[PDB]
Formats: sequence, structure tokens, C-alpha cells
Amino acid sequence: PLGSPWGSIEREFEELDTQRRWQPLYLEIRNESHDYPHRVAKFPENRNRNRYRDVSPYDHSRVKLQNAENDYINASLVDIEEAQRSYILTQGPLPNTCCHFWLMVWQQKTKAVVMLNRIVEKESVKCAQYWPTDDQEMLFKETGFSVKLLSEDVKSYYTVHLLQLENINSGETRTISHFHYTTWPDFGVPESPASFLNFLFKVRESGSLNPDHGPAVIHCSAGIGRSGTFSLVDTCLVLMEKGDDINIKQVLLNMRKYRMGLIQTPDQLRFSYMAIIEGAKCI
Ligand SMILES: O=C1CN(c2c(O)cc(-c3c[nH]c(C(=O)NC4CCCCCC4)n3)cc2F)S(=O)(=O)N1
Repeated sequence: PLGSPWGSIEREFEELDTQRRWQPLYLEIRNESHDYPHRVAKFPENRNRNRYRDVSPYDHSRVKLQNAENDYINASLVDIEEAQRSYILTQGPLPNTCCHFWLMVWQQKTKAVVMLNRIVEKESVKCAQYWPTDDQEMLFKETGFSVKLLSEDVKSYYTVHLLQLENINSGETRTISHFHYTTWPDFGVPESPASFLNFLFKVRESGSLNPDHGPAVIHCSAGIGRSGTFSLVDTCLVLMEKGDDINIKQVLLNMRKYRMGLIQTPDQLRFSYMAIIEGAKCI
């Protein structure tokens, strides 16, 4: 019907809820996702650059650190040509790879970092503290960068930090928008579709995903579950601009050719449908 662009997805959603097919649908996606080479991730010299041995970027889509003796970072370039959307999905940096993370942000001309995890979750560190929390500058001498906190905007479910990234050697500075969603549990879902959508709209409204910036850097802990959920919702909502009925299963499988394991639970998949539907209604 005319005023209901979400109609076909909403009909799918109710159909999958009624037949309780979220778990089998999720298994279909897992079964139909195919492996791709990830040899560089497994080189012995990169062992301490990977947070999890199980989560590796594919060789054909890894982001390379330029002008580096070792060019490896656990980060994947995920692009969806039909949507003209590109993202870098990456793990939460380790203490020894925070310098590589900022070098990547600089070289890729990234304007926004979307962080979907807490530093500490369930008595485990999921990500190093890679930006400063007070007025003291954080120095990454390995790669020649310093980060300063410029401002902090704390809301109920997320915080926005404005960071000043400076190339120490060149003297150039750039302001990075650090969008920190703080109420999304590991392997879980956000507090509500509404709270997630306000966060996503804030990222969109900022201008940080404009084509004249490099791709935004999206991360959680491993960079696949929450990062993949966030990416799928934004991408599908962009695809909906063209007015065709969209196949969410296929969009996700296509995204999974760029980075393994995007969306980690049947409930994250179900949340994805819900946020696309409620997001289309909001718009
Ligand atoms: O919703 C989400 C979920 N995420 C997420 C994540 O947190 C972790 C992992 C992962 C993959 N391998 C291992 C791993 O070997 N852990 C070992 C286990 C036994 C030894 C002691 C602790 C260390 N952990 C995969 C993910 F998808 S996410 O991608 O951050 N977003």
C-alpha cells in the first residue's frame, strides 16, 4: 500500500515471528556464508594484532596501512555499491594497535568513528582506551599521532566525543566525531529500536557519512556482531530510498563477503528487521 514503504519487510517480519523461524533463518545465513582467504591475518608476525583468533579480515577486502613495514590491521572495507555506502568494520583496538587504528583513520580520511561496545563488558576488557577521557593528550609515537578530547556530549544511551587527531610529523589536525553507543550488550541488542534509531540518525545528521569524507570506521569488540547489525540497518534504510522491495537476507549475505560473521545472534537479526521497519516509519 501507498503510504507503507516498510510493508513487505513488515509482512516478512510478522511471518517469521508467527512461524518462529528466526533461528532457522539465522542458520540459513550461517550455512550459506562462504569462507574467503584470510592468509595475511594468520601470519605469525600479526598474531598480536588480532583480538580474537576466530575473527579475521578477508585478504581481498582488508584495509592496508600504507607506508608501513607491516601493513596489517584487523579491519575490513565493506562496500555496498547499490547503496553507494562504504564502511570500515574493525575490531576494538588492542593497546599495541591503537597507533595503527589512528593511522588508518588518518589515511582513509575518516570523519566518524562509530563505537558500539563498552571498554569493559561482563568482567572482560573488550577494547583498549584509545581516546583520552580528560584534557591530557594521548600520544601514539609508533605512527606519529596525538589525540585530544575537544568536547563530550553525554546522553542517556550514548555519548558523542569530538576528538582532535593530529599528525605529529605534518602538523595537520582533523576533528573526528566519536559516536559511542554505551547501552548495547555484547551478543545482545540495544535497549530499544527507538534508542538505536536516534543514535543512527545523529550519526547521519552529522554529515560524517557524506561522500566527500572517507568511510566511517565502525567497531564493537570483534567488529562483526554489533558492528554488522548497525551496518545492515543503515545500509538497508539507504537501499529503501530507491523504492524497491529489499531482501534483507541477501543484503547481509553480500555484506558478509567483505567481513565474516556479521550479525551474531538470531535476536540481532530480528532486531535488524525491527529497526529497519521502525526507522522507515520515523523517516
Ligand atoms: O554482539 C557482538 C559479539 N561480539 C563478539 C565478541 O565480543 C567476541 C567474539 C569472539 C570470537 N572469538 C572469541 C574468543 O576466542 N573468546 C575467548 C573465549 C575463551 C577464552 C577466554 C576469552 C576469550 N570471541 C565474537 C564476537 F562476535 S561483537 O562482534 O563484539 N559484537
